[PDB]
Amino acid sequence: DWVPPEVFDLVAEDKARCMSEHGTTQAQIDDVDKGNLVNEPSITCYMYCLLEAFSLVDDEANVDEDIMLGLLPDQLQERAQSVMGKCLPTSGSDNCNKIYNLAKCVQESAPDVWFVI
Ligand SMILES: CC(=O)CCCCC/C=C\C(=O)O
Ligand SMILES: [Cl-]
Repeated sequence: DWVPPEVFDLVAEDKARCMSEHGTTQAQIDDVDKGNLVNEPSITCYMYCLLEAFSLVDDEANVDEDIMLGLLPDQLQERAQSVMGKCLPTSGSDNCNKIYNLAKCVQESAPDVWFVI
């Protein structure tokens, strides 16, 4: 669980662009999924890049919560909305680092569900 496999097809093109743009390796992504976050631009800008690709964030890494909730499964919307109370607004020294700070907040608040694609 829980991401439907269809989402991997849907993000494939943007994922390859984002990894190429930022020098991201799958190993870095697999490590964020296992809960290990580091402030490395190659992974933090990748997370911003992918989020942007789907209008989840804007040009200053403000999260669009309406879009985020509508995109999440109908079950998680409870948790989600609660974690956005704690973790939004995003904060940091640049768009990438604002997403690093977000990621570790959400990792921390919901390890059960936490995931990056
Ligand atoms: C890096 C990460 O997990 C966030 C990407 C979210 C993309 C979801 C896009 C479309 C959908 O879920 O239909
Ligand atoms: Cl700021």
